[PDB]
Amino acid sequence: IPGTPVIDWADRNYALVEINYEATAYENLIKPKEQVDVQVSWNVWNGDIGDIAYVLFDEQQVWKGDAESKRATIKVLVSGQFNMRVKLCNEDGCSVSDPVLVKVADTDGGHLAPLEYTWLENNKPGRREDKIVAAYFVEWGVYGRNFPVDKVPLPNLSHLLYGFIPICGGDGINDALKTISGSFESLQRSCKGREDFKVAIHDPWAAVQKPQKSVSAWNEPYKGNFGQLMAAKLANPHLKILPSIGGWTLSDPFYFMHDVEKRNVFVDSVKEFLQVWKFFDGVDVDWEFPGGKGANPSLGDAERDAKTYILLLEELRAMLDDLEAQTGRVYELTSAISAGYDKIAVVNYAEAQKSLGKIFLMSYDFKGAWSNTDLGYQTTVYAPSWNSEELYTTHYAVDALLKQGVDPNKIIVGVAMYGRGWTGVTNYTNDNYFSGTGNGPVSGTWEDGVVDYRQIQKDLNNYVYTFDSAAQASYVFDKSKGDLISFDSVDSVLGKVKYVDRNKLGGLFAWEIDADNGDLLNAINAQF
Ligand SMILES: CC(=S)N[C@H]1[C@H](O[C@@H]2[C@H](O)[C@H]3N[C@@H](C)S[C@H]3O[C@@H]2CO)O[C@H](CO)[C@@H](O)[C@@H]1O
Ligand SMILES: CC(=O)N[C@@H]1[C@@H](O)[C@H](O)[C@@H](CO)O[C@H]1O
Ligand SMILES: CC(=O)N[C@@H]1[C@@H](O)[C@H](O)[C@@H](CO)O[C@H]1O
Ligand SMILES: CC(=O)N[C@@H]1[C@@H](O)[C@H](O)[C@@H](CO)O[C@H]1O
Ligand SMILES: [Cl-]
Repeated sequence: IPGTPVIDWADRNYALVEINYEATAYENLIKPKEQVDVQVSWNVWNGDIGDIAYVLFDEQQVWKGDAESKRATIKVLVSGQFNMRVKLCNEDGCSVSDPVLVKVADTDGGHLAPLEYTWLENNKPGRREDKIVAAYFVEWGVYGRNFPVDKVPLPNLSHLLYGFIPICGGDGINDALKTISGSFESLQRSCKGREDFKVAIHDPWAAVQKPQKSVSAWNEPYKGNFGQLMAAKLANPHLKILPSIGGWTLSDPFYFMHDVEKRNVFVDSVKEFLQVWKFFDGVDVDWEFPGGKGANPSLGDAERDAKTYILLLEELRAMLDDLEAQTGRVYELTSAISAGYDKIAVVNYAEAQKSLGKIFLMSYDFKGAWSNTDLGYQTTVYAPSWNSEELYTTHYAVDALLKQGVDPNKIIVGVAMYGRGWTGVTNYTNDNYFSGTGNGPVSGTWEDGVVDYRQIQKDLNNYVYTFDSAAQASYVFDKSKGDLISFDSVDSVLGKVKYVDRNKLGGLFAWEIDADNGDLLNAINAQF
């Protein structure tokens, strides 16, 4: 037999998409690869080098050539781990080297181990399987909120909506980000060298760079939120993850997509974003809002956005159909819309529903601390008891879609895992505190005027709970400091379940998943 081969030592951790953990811009953050080249070299002891040389990736041939070269380069196209051996053969016999393990990494998670969700707080099995149970995961939730992916109750979720995927752009294209200090500049340095109207990542640190659970290794190819979501889909194979493009602050570049086809600069970037990051399962368009009303009041055009919103979905659906035939997968195209009738009337969803698979009806933020005069329910199914035709309700918004011809199976009702409130509510009659006028926003968890549902339960004995069984809404009041907060309790959410049940609505989605302590998500998945 030929000499025993000894594979020389080298790093055999390969990645089909390299990640530069020192970069800030998106174009220098990632390095997608056509292929990866597994290199192997060896030396020969105990005899000659043999006549022919083989390389084995499971005791099955993957390479052959000259044994004099003592080197082999193997093209690998798919991720995975395998043992590589060098097998020198000749007329006598064959010698087999000691195996080494090679790792080929890719965003499909083939190199990762399942990241199972350990049940925290009050979350308990199981999941509502015949209805859509979605939730929004915030990208910035790993900082002060301290809520990484390993805390997300994925076993009780059918969709995990990652918000938000930004659109590159400077002055005039993302002025809404200037409302938040440092948020606009973070997008500029993330789009360095990348020019406008292309998708990117707002913060590459928390997304793919920040060390987290099950992705804390020093040579970890993918960390952050993206790395955990790869391993999470293995522990939760039912789970489907969608990238949310836009949001409240990142919706400004949508208004400009009436032009030539910066849409293509958008869509073609979306098509590469989904094959670079394979753990996503479609696209979610969160244009807020078609026809103005957004974070930037300067933008808006009634029947320009109404057609642009249609053309955007038609071309995205056609682009996803190409991915479906090229990858063999199914890709979804969803969109979150406002629950305001004055805003639903702008877009004709009878035409949009043939490109959208589901519609996330944002049935919240009806009332807020932005107006001390217009006090009311932030989220509710029906009209309040003290005002029996508020048109900003979940019921009126659902019927508004139905009148247009929207299928009820495609309608997803929004659950608010938080609460907006006012402080120092004064000048009111009776014991109804919504007829009065507040004096400023209530003290909030992370932002004043908004309180997470979890903190509401902690401070529950500082308020007086009240459920409006006519409107299917809840609120709390504290006469000491005049704190009146409207939110979604277990009662109101359970009322939303039956409104979804045999009005034949698709399901429920919530914002945001980190603010729940297990009560709200369990009520969504209640089997009746
Ligand atoms: C108090 C909070 S959480 N405000 C964040 C805000 O608005 C979100 C969200 O962007 C908007 N899009 C749908 C998915 S839900 C709908 O309402 C939510 C809260 O009202 O979004 C911006 C970023 O766009 C955050 O900076 C705010 O903290
Ligand atoms: C970046 C890295 O992890 N490099 C190598 C790895 O390829 C190898 O599998 C391991 C043990 O052989 O030793 C590491 O130093
Ligand atoms: C990307 C991921 O994590 N898992 C996908 C899965 O969603 C898909 O159904 C399947 C079909 O090819 O391919 C896997 O790689
Ligand atoms: C400064 C501020 O809080 N603005 C809020 C925003 O947070 C919220 O997402 C949106 C809902 O439509 O309503 C705006 O008025
Ligand atoms: Cl390579």
